[PDB]
This record gives sequence, structure tokens and C-alpha cells, in this order.
Amino acid sequence: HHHHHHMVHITLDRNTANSWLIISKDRRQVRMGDTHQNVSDNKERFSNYPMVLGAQRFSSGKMYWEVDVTQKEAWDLGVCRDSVQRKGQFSLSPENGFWTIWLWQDSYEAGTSPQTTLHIQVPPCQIGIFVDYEAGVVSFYNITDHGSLIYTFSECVFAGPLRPFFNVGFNYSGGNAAPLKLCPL
Ligand SMILES: CC(=O)N1C[C@H]2CC[C@@H]1c1ccccc12
Repeated sequence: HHHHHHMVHITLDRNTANSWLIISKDRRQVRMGDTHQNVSDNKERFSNYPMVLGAQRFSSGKMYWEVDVTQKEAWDLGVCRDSVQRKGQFSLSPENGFWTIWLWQDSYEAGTSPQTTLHIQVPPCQIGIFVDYEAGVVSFYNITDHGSLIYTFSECVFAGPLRPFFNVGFNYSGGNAAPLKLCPL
């Protein structure tokens, strides 16, 4: 890929975060806490899962950012509609307004319905996410493997503004406490 030059400065939106998440002062890192984080509930917060949105909203153009996933056992990354459901149980699918990939139990999968197996030779420590609003494209790149393509969603029906989407995953095992981190330009 040569997509680096549509780089956008993403920050996390505290108000959308699950109440157990801890967002750094610079709003560039998020991790699971060991308890509820002493914040009020609001209609924006994801209730059931350790999810948060980016502050940025996109309705046009080309956007690129990178996320560090070092030493995590489980995570979800991509983009979603601003209008996605926040409360209760739901699946990550384009029909529900999500364009995502994940790591779960040593397998990488794209969030189609049903989910699609990914073929990654070099487990990634850093993921690049590229959105072309007009083209209807969301692509994922393996930064650890010289930017090799992971997966492309095409003919996407965004149907409104998009937000960067993050899930740090649960930490039942004790091996998934590490943060997601937005990487510098
Ligand atoms: C009581 C309850 O249902 N939970 C507590 C904890 C672990 C599972 C679930 C949950 C969802 C989101 C964030 C934190 C949690």
C-alpha cells in the first residue's frame, strides 16, 4: 500500500467508552480497567462490550490510521456508523453498521455475517485501516509485514457518517490487559 499520505490524527471519545475502559490523557491509548471507572452512564456508552469510538466523524474522502495491538490475545478494529446500537447484545456485521476484523482464540477473522477466515503469515503488532468513503472501501494492512493486505470490504453501504471503532477485548485470562494505541504519523 501507498496510503500513508491520507493519514488522519485519531483521538478516542471518552463519552462513547464502556465504563470499565481507561483512556490516556492524550486520548491515544485505551485499556480495560480492573473495575467500573467511576463515570456516569449515558446513552452513547457501549454497555455489553469493552468498546469505544474515535472522536472524528467522516462522510467523505480517504482516511488512514494505524493501531498497535502488541501482546493482545483479543481485539476488534475498524469503522462503524455513527448510528450503531450501543446497548445490549449485537454481532459485528456490515448489516449492523460495522466494518471490522478481529483476533480471537489464535484466529484472525473479518466481521462479515457469517465471519470470514483471514490468512496472515506474520502475526501483526500494528494494523493500518484505510477508508475510501466515495469508493465504498474499508481495507486492513499488516504494518509488521511491510504493509501486506489483510482484508478489503468493498461495495460498503456506510449510510451515514463513520467513526473509528475499537474493542480492547475482555481479560478473563489475565493475558489481554495490554492497551490498543493509536500510532504516530
Ligand atoms: C456484570 C457483567 O455483565 N459484566 C461485568 C464485566 C465482565 C462481563 C460483563 C461486562 C461487560 C462489559 C464490561 C465489563 C463487564
